[PDB]
Amino acid sequence: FRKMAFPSGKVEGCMVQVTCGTTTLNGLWLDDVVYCPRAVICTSEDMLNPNYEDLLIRKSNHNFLVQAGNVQLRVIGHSMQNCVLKLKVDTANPKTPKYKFVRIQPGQTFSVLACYNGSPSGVYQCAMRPNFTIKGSFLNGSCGSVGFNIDYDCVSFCYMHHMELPTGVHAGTDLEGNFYGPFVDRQTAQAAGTDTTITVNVLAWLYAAVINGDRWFLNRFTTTLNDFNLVAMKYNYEPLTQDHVDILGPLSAQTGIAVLDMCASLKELLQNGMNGRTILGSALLEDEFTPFDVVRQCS
Amino acid sequence: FRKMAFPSGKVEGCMVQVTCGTTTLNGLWLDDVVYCPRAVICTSEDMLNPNYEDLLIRKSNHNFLVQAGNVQLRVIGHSMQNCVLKLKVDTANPKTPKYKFVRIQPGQTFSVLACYNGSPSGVYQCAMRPNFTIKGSFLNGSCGSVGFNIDYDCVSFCYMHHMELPTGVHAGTDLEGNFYGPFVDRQTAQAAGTDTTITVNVLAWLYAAVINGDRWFLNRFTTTLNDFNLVAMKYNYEPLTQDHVDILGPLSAQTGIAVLDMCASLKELLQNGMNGRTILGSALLEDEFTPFDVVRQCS
Repeated sequence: FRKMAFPSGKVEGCMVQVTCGTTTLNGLWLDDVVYCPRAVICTSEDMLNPNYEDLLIRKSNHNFLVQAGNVQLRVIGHSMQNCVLKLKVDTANPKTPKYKFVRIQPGQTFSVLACYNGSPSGVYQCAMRPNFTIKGSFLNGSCGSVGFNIDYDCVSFCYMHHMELPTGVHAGTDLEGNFYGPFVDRQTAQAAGTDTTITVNVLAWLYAAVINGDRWFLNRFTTTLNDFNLVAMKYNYEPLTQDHVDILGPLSAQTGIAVLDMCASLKELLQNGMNGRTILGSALLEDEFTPFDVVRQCS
Repeated sequence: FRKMAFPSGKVEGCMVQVTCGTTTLNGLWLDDVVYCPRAVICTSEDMLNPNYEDLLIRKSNHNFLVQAGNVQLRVIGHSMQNCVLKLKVDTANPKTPKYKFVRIQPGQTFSVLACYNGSPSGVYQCAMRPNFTIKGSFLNGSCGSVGFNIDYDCVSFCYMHHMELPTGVHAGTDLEGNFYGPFVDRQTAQAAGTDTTITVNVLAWLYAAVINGDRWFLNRFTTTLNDFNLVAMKYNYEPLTQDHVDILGPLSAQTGIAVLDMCASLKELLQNGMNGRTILGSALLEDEFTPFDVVRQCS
């Protein structure tokens, strides 16, 4: 039961360094476009109350230094899309993989290739919390690192790191520059909402327990989806959506245990204790394995 | 504070598929040699009691099918070094990185690139247990996957996966073909020695907890090295050497907490337990981060 990241090679060849003035961060080089956080055009003084439209007007193509390692790529156009800058460069990246941009839902997991100054440093797996933050490990110069999933031959880019919040959590955007959650890219007072437990992922973990023969928690009861959702909220668990019920389908089929029967088992675990017993060796429930993460064990 | 794996791109470009008869597994292609576990020449019947010298003399070059994606490599020659087969091929790998073969010690960590049929599937960080096994995620066909660290420009290969033990833990060799631990590449029931907890790594992880604002376990007391070691061995923890104390120095310096002071906190956790409290979100004492791993992620 390890947290497995996707192999990073396809993303490593797309990482570059973007500098404006003295501010350097990471960018993503796909075909002849470099994507990076628009905060790169800010001085430390600008960040307090930036006017990005104004700041960008006073920038030319020749104010941007884009580097692949030590090699400069000339910028031949620039535009702003929401909170990301798009820099058109003179060279199409020969390492561009098949890719697509995806906006994920809270609870989904992805790998993050943590980079400093365009140089890949490490890969880890994380989940998007329901309060749209990530409990992760990339402060200090990691702005612009991206999160991704690999869907056969295709890299789905889903996250671009922008900043750290006061409580140590990280916030960012999708690759269209739209923030996940109610945050803005300025050094102002910002707080995330209260974190909740990702119910669909706890269910995926209970199915994984059953698949491996750990099944003491199954009970003889069932529940309705509405009954379960109203009880879940009293324990700071996320309510289930119809999409969550659908993505648990393969695990329900594999084990023969209906989704709502498993909800009834979890509900009893929430009201009573776990009676000192473990599940998959753990006294705590895990909520950062998705249904798809779990099926990466049967295959 | 997550488990961070090394970027896998330099190793992904070296993975190939190797087939002999009906047996297919993963190989590592560096320069003009493919390294893979010698068990690839065995049938199901051979693995009961393989005489590897005899089996190899009975094979010819064309009995070996090597595939790098869709390109088939021609085998020129073949030789055995301990438990690894070295297949010479007529083409060098142009994506060969700067590399070294190293034998690691228990307690040290590395990244594993899990592959199936020569295709990279996931990357994760693990530790070599004191009993020379690794607790990992290896399904059928994962044989021949490698473990590695990266030192700037250099990939240090330290592990090649060979077999799963009846308890689910994994066993393998270095890249010279010598097993880690008292295991043999034969299909017979094999147990490992008793495992122990890697004390210096637990201490590193407690420093990480402190760095990250998790301090409930600290106390004002101190202990001596020998008095700590007496308690450690009682609880199946590795004893602490003076070398271990030196390696923890940078963490001691950054937190203002002397090593023997932290040892006194660990001793209390060993004796009283954690009593339903968590550290860095975990209910168990984590021992698969080295002091270097913690320093790398906390500076």
